[PDB]
Amino acid sequence: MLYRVELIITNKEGVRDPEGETIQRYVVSRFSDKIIETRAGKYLVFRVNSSSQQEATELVKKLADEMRLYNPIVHKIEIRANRIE
Amino acid sequence: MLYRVELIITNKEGVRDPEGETIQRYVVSRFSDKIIETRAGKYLVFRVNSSSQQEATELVKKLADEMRLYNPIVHKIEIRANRIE
Repeated sequence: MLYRVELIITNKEGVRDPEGETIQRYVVSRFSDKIIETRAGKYLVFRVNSSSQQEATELVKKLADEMRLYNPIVHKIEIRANRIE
Repeated sequence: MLYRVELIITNKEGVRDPEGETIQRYVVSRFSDKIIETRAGKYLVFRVNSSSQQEATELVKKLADEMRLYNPIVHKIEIRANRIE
């Protein structure tokens, strides 16, 4: 089975996000006062050979942990997956 | 009426993605041969006041275009929205 696994890495709610803060202040706020907040993060999407959706998702979380794609104390992650082909 | 609008910006399929290429080569490939590809992008999430889901998403689309959050000739964008509160 081939899975498309998405990994979204963002800052925890209580940790300052300089990119989102800056974009909101100098770009978004000027464009529209209907957009009240901007949070920024990293998006990584993987193609994964696996035996199940669980195996694919857990594999990516392990990657994120072991290979330090994020810092558990300041960042939070979200993993979404879907079978493809 | 509040909407959570996600904006994912990635490179078009035919345009080199240096981050994805590099992560795959030096980090992912080393971690697991079951992860065959990595594509990288930016993730931005906005909280938007709007009268409809359409108004909220088109507004973020306009933001992305007018304020140059991406280059349409080399980047692709995906917008997802969900009502909150």
